[PDB]
Amino acid sequence: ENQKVYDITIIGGGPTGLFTAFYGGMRQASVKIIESLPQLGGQLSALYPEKYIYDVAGFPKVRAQELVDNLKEQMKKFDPTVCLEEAVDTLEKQADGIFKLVTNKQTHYSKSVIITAGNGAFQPRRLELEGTAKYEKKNLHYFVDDMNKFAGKRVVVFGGGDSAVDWTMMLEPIAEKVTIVHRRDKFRAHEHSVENLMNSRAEVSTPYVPVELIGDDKIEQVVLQHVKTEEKVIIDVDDVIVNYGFVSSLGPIKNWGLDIQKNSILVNSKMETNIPGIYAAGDICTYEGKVKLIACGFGEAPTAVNNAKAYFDPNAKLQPMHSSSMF
Amino acid sequence: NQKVYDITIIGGGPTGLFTAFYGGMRQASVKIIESLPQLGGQLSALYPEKYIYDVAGFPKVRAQELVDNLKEQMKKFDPTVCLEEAVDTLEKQADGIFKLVTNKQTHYSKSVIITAGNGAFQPRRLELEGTAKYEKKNLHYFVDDMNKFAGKRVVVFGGGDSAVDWTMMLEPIAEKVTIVHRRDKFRAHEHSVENLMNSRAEVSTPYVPVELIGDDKIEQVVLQHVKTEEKVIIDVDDVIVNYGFVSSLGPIKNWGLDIQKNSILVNSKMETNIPGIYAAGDICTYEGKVKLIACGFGEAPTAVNNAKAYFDPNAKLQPMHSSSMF
Ligand SMILES: Cc1cc2nc3c(=O)[nH]c(=O)nc-3n(C[C@H](O)[C@H](O)[C@H](O)COP(=O)(O)OP(=O)(O)OC[C@H]3O[C@@H](n4cnc5c(N)ncnc54)[C@H](O)[C@@H]3O)c2cc1C
Ligand SMILES: Cc1cc2nc3c(=O)[nH]c(=O)nc-3n(C[C@H](O)[C@H](O)[C@H](O)COP(=O)(O)OP(=O)(O)OC[C@H]3O[C@@H](n4cnc5c(N)ncnc54)[C@H](O)[C@@H]3O)c2cc1C
Ligand code: NA
Ligand code: NA
Repeated sequence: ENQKVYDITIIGGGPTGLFTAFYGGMRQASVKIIESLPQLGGQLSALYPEKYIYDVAGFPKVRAQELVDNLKEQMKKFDPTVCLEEAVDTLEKQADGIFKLVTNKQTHYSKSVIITAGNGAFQPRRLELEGTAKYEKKNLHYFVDDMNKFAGKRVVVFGGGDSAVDWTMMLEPIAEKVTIVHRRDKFRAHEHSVENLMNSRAEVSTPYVPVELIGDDKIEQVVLQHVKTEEKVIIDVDDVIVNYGFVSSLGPIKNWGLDIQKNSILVNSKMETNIPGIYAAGDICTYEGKVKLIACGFGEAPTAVNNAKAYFDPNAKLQPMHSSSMF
Repeated sequence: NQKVYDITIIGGGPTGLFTAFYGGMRQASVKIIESLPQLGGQLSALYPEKYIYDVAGFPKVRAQELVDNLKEQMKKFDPTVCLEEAVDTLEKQADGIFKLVTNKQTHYSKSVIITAGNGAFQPRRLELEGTAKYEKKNLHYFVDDMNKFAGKRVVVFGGGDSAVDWTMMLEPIAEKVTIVHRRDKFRAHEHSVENLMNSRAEVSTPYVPVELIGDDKIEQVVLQHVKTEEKVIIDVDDVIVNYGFVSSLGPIKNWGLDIQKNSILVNSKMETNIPGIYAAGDICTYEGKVKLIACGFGEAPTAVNNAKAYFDPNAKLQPMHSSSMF
């Protein structure tokens, strides 16, 4: 890329966007996936990677994350450009019909856009304390990418979920001290992971809620409050890590000039929105009879690709070659 | 039965199989009616050995193995499967129930989802003027149990992989088996042809059958060399044709449906022009429609859920997550 006009840009790397990316390869289009999170997989990877799915055609029983791995494998053949940690904010048609898409990182350009944004861009749930916002460019963390930057550091983890415990286990042998804070004594996690949390050098502050962060520019202390007694505890830290889960909402998608009803983008049977060049597929799209199912999003995706391919490549046919004759 | 089913499915291809599974997920009584004595549609009939690359979640899957997965997925709710039946008439009766007549029996249904592809599959027929009268006897297009040919004299017509395969299966079973093809080069796997030559199988090449002889059962077969036009005659107990499969819409065009270029026109609820009748898969069309197995997989639950809302108005269009049905 740089300055490069792609053919098909996909907003959303959930399962629908992954299969959209694959089928863009089947039609020889230059393909981009733009995804809000630093991982692909949408609801499947973020909100339930361990559940079994029973209604994808041809899988009597498949685990959610292994379906996403299958999908990433299937597309690996045409190597689409994946742009993680980017949330599309503005989307406009410029004077010559090309789309300009602006994220928090950069500008992208595209001949057609297939929005597969599901229930909207995923963000980690924000910490609800009025001071916090100023710390995000410093030592308040919602992701634990490069874990070794916490070697010999004092670190606190807010959250009582399965994901929160696991990040604690990962940090206890890395950090000088690690502490986990949750408002009830029962953690919402696996018995073996709680047992391993209990039996380690990680301090477990329950039933408390954080009530204050102290620091001029970097966080330096955290104030906790017992939920029953109202007594307080103070902790010195080098880094604070929030893990309250994920949230999603349409957000800026409602400012792109699209026809939207009950948080769904309206499409016709070509997966076309009201703006020539823009398509939608998967949980975010709707039409008469639409059913929010993964098998249905997998059918909408090649319809959108094949119709978009006919929109930007006037010398191409709507029907693709049999895949059994291409490899 | 006399039983009026909720969902009767015409066609046991990949689309119909998944349609049937999803009818179980919505707790409708479900029947599949299929022409062949096997499920799998185009996948099982026409290319059961090729690899498919563009079904979601399978980077590379063998066509017959995808069909086996689908049948596995379907056994969970045990739909009533009716093989070797081709639906010939389809009528809405006075009370709104659908009557379907096959070559075997009559069926009734509240709703019908046509997943018929390019039409009913039949074996490509032997093109000779007598023939048809022998089909109730010893002219064979299907072989359930190969051991019914033990110690019999058998001739096999065909030059394809399946013809060679049925011949190799008969070689230790039959007193004598002969295979007939109009060219010397068989259109079959080079290695399997080698086994044929090095076996007790007689290879009558390059010949064409030109006459079947017999009062009621076939008793002899007359062959003709393709270059010299000399003739050979062979005594037989059974004749087995293996020329492949053929398909056409046939009676589907006599059901009052809106049809365009061999496709049933549907809207986005998979509805045809007749309330109570739906279509999904290769046989249905609409603006932007693409003939792909994944698209048939997405059209299938659309048709089920919209049909569930049609025949059970006190039930919801959207079902909860699949993780709570197991
Ligand atoms: C607990 C649970 C169980 C479920 N079980 C089943 C089941 O058994 N069967 C079934 O069929 N369905 C099931 N579903 C629903 C299924 O997950 C959805 O049908 C499917 O995940 C939607 O896929 P998608 O790609 O359309 O959307 P998503 O999975 O939501 O992916 C959209 C992606 O786009 C990203 N994104 C959005 N906006 C932007 C933006 N502006 N810029 C960049 N990225 C953006 C999001 O962060 C996300 O990663 C379940 C859902 C849940 C929550
Ligand atoms: C060689 C070849 C390779 C292909 N490769 C691919 C590929 O890689 N990817 C892809 O997506 N698609 C591929 N396709 C297309 C794919 O096979 C079709 O999309 C798919 O088979 C459609 O499934 P279906 O169940 O809708 O129809 P079908 O598979 O045609 O099944 C319809 C069934 O209905 C039965 N039937 C019809 N009429 C009646 C009746 N009146 N009564 C009773 N039974 C009836 C038939 O006997 C048949 O079993 C290929 C097709 C061919 C021929
Ligand atoms: Na401990
Ligand atoms: Na079918």
